[PDB]
Amino acid sequence: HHGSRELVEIIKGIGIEGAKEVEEKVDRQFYALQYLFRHQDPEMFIKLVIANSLVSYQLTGRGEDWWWEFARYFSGREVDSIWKAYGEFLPKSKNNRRLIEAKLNRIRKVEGFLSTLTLKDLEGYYKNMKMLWKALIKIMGSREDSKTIVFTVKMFGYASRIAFSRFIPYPMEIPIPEDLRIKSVTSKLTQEKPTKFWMKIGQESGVPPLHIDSLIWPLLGNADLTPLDIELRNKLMKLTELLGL
Amino acid sequence: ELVEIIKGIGIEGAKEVEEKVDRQFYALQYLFRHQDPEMFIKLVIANSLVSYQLTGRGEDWWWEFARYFSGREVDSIWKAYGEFLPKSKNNRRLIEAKLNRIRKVEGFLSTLTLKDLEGYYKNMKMLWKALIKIMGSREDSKTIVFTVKMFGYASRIAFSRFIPYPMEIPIPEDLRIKSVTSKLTQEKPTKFWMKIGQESGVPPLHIDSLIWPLLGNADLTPLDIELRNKLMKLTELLG
Repeated sequence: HHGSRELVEIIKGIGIEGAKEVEEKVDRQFYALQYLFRHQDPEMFIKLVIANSLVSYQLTGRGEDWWWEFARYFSGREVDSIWKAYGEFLPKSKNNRRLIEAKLNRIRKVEGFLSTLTLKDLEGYYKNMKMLWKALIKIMGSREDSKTIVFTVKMFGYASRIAFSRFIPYPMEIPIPEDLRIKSVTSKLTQEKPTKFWMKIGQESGVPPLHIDSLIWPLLGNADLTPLDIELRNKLMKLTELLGL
Repeated sequence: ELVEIIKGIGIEGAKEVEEKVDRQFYALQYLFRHQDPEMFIKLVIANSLVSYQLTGRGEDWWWEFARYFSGREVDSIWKAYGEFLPKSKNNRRLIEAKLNRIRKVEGFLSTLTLKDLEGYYKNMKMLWKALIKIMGSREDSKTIVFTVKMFGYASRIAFSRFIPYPMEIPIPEDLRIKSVTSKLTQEKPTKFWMKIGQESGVPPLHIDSLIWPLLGNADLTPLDIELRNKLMKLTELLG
């Protein structure tokens, strides 16, 4: 379990400020959320993003397509029960129609928690994201490093920065979302568990693993980096090389 | 046939293209979150008025603008551009003339409050005429009509309300649009597309939004299936 001086260095060179640029100018899920926010109540918008995140696994389509499908469905839609809306949404969806019973059960669980929260409580959770993290681990009964829990924090942070008009960095303590592709890329580097491997990279670089996640994913896909400054693009090309793609 | 497809997409389809796919709209949504509303709109007007004879792609230019003004205090827009353009990647050409144009519009903008801007959003033909007057341009100037178009974007974001562009404002007529139009007609794009608009009920500045994603092999995956299907038939017709 060797570390990586070169990954630390490039990620440090990019910085949280670089990850923020990628998140807001490249990440297509962010843009889907920007659209829904313009067509939804702010409080409901944030809660829907939490609920959606909790069922964004074993999809029947591309993740980006799924988040756009969510954004179109809830745009201009009055939601009373989040649980009842997903009951109608998922079975008729293109991109998420497997394991609907299990996923609806998950939304049922979180729905209680969310019913207790005001918009000010959510602004509170944005200002203190480890608290949300811990509260989601509680209500869902999942591991600290559960890919779906940490992804839900990440997406909550996207929604909040849109809704609350300010950027707050993710906590260093929240691990990277370890889905199959992140395991795959990481395994080319090490046999160490990705969440542990990338926590150390994050700690040493000063860039939280949830912001590191934002740097990696465009490089795994088909990203348009032209919104970014030449210096940032150059660093991302170096990162691409160091990851072996 | 072109009329029928465009009528089918409609202003509402144009709106979704603008708001989900258009890369300038994306850039402005970014800048809006990092500026105060009144300065945001004013910056967009001034920028548009110097968005000609670029030294890069238009979309790259709008991102470069967004990046430059993100979180930036602006005391004089004219002063800010005197710093910005000479060091720019994508607009390092005809800087003296462009700075002169910003000097001219800055005087007009300085008179305007956020409420005055919202009134120009409600009367976009008044803004068009106003900019032709202060800038000394043509009615079918690409740069002037595209300035009203981007002002519309900025205003939609800042005021959270949609008002369709006026039917009278012509399409921005550059070399790319002349290429497309010449496969369809010999008439001047500005005239042809005005007629296409009256007949389809879709103002020409909204029609502009339909063509460019198609020109540029844009990703239409954000859009509803039915709209994406209408756009693919448009792509065939236009070639």
